[PDB]
Amino acid sequence: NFMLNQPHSVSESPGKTVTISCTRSSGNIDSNYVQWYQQRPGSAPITVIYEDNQRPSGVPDRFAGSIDRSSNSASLTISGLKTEDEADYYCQSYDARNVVFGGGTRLTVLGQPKAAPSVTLFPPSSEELQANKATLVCLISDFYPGAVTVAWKADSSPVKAGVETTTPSKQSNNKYAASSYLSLTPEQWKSHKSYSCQVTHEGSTVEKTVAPTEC
Amino acid sequence: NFMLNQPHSVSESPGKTVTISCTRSSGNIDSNYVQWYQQRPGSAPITVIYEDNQRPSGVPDRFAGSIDRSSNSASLTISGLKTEDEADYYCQSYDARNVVFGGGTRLTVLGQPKAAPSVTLFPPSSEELQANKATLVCLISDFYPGAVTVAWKADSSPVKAGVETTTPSKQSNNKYAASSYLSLTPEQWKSHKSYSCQVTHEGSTVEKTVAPTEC
Ligand SMILES: CCN(CC)c1ccc2c(C)cc(=O)oc2c1
Repeated sequence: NFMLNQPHSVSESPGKTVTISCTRSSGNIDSNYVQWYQQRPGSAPITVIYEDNQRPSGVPDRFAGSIDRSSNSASLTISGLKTEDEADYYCQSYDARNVVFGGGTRLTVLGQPKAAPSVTLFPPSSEELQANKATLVCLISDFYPGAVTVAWKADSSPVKAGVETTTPSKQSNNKYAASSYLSLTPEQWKSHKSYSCQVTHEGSTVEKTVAPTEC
Repeated sequence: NFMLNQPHSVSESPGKTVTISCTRSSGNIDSNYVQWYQQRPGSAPITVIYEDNQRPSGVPDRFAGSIDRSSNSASLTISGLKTEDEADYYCQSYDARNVVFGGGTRLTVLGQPKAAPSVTLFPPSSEELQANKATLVCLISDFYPGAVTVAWKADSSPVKAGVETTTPSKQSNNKYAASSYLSLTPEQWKSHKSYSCQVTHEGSTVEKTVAPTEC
């Protein structure tokens, strides 16, 4: 066997250049092709470089593979660093008797801008009420940093039972989303004037309110 | 070029045997070697099978690769399941320079009883409609294992554009929750007779449907 050795983590601001190295422990780096893979948390990996320095279509030209024979290493160079480049990066080569991966490098993009959540509150449907259940959901999307706290109200009073809120996950736009859901009986839903979801993010609060409908 | 289609998830209890398939869409499965990679969450991938059925040294013989020409598929069979086997598994092959990866399969080693998700589908809120948005939300709660796939339809046509699904989150009852949201325009929403959210979990595909109205 041989090993591919990568730094554990690198941290840089947007717009800068980052270099991630991949040093072969034994045998020459050039005796087999080196691939690079990018993996965002929550997603499968993608190929960003194959055959040392070839870029698949759709991969931005900011990504460049190279080989340095004197340091017995391969490098992935990302110029013009963007928020979307925050990921784990893995180099990969062959032992002939095996496919071998580097240990992975976490690339942190520092200084991502703050983004307030979009908050949308949905009442229980007819169909759900007809099945003798009542759930409210408060959708909280497109926010950064990825921490919120949620409070529910029945009329103006705090609800302290039947609340769950999901752990925030980064979505395809590189911001977080979550939902808070409140489980009620149909009778609870109908015996109040309204329910409200109040979302606090970075010290600012957003409130939405829904009421039982009338035809 | 061809696709390698894996099931999204499999599960079994410790000590049991599990099988993961990898079906090639076009061409002949045996025309090129198949690799299988194991990736535990937040870790580097490792090769468990190369060249259809060769096991690297250090990989237990619990792991076995096979090829079925009749179904044009490769399988990974894991016997004597252990809790450290819980990971995403990917098959991989090629035609010429085109390297093809499967989508990945989550293997859960059951840590608690299976639980079928509650699936609740919400049409757009009144407040967001009077703001040029129409979001649908499919709430998926109380499920174990914490692996689901979600698919949306407009009338009968598959819809991929505008879909985001959160990473399943372990809630206070020790079961998972997530939400899938489909971001439409109001005119998109009105231009169909219905939308459907299909949720696949542990061998079943459940479905909820919603239709526009005024009240
Ligand atoms: C980093 C290597 N691995 C196995 C974990 C993977 C897994 C899946 C893919 C897919 C789907 C496309 C790809 O280009 O590279 C991958 C690479």
